[PDB]
Amino acid sequence: SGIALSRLAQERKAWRKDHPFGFVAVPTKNPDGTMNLMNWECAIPGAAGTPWAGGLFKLRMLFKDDYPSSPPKCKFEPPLFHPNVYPSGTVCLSILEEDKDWRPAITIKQILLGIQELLNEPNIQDPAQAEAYTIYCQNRVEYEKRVRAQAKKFAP
Ligand SMILES: CCOC(=O)CCc1ccc(-c2ccccc2O)c(O)c1
Repeated sequence: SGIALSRLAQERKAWRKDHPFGFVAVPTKNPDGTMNLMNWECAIPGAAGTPWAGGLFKLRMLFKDDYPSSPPKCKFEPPLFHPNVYPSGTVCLSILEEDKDWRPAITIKQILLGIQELLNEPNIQDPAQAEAYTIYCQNRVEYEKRVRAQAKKFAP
């Protein structure tokens, strides 16, 4: 898709000039070794001073041929403990749904900062996984304990 590929080249240029420290976003390769702009491997650092601190959380960003009409699918690989991340790893966030708050102008940097913000501030209104949501509601201390253990597990 020429439209998607043109926009994704624009995103790649912008990202290299200006990206938040400690974040990673890199296109993958096709089986012939050429660049695949439709599939990016990314990493989000936990914010300092939070239970997420010290972790580097890997996620894949998958673009459909009609991007930027549609948002990319964002999937933590491996899946994470968080009330708004599905057991599959897929992130549940309003800016990542075409019918909700997605706008074609939204950039990869804005998506990744949006997901980082979500990590430290769950949305109790759209629970995506039972366990993390239930613990968040029932025992915030236990929740943060689980988050810190996870951050340690994913230290780079
Ligand atoms: C992407 C090149 O590797 C680095 O920049 C180190 C940080 C990193 C960033 C992303 C990934 C990753 C993310 C999603 C899916 C598979 C991966 O390997 C990973 O394994 C490692």
